[PDB]
Amino acid sequence: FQGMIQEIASILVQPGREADFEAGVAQARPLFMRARGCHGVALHRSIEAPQRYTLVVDWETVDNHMVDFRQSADFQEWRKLVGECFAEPPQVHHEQKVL
Amino acid sequence: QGMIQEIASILVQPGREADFEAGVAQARPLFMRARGCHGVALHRSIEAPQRYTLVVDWETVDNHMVDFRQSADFQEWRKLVGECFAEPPQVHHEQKVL
Repeated sequence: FQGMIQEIASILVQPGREADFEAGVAQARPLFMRARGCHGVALHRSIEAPQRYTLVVDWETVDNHMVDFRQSADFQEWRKLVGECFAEPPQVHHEQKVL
Repeated sequence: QGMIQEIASILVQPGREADFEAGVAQARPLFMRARGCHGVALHRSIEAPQRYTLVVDWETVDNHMVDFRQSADFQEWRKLVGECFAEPPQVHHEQKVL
């Protein structure tokens, strides 16, 4: 359907880097808000696996994320802010709300 | 201490997607009446159209994993959507940080 999509990024943080990561996302959040077609950024943490987090980003289109955001210098700044926290590259997919 | 989300990753069998979506809409009362439950949303993957994420809001994890799981309505839920599944759903719980 025609409307918003959500990028879902499943992140695994290196043991002990969780506070650093949260701090980094908090600081990096404005990079996303000012990205073309971005209407929101939220960070969730797993209860069962506390090193695992989910970034949920609201995009108008998937290309606003995968083309526009990914080719911008703000992506390079996001990776400078939180990249060292990652245990491996996040698993990223996109969703649409059905109900 | 506050609201938690159940996150259920579901893989639907080929062609059963509209049936599953139907059964989720039909199951909305079962959730609404479950103890500690404050909402249900359904998301579908763009890359993998047989994959859905069910996001359910609970006061506590036990509301879901003890109270809801051990109730007749869990069984009613499974009767409504269970034959659409390709394998057993992967379930975890999250809390909002930012």
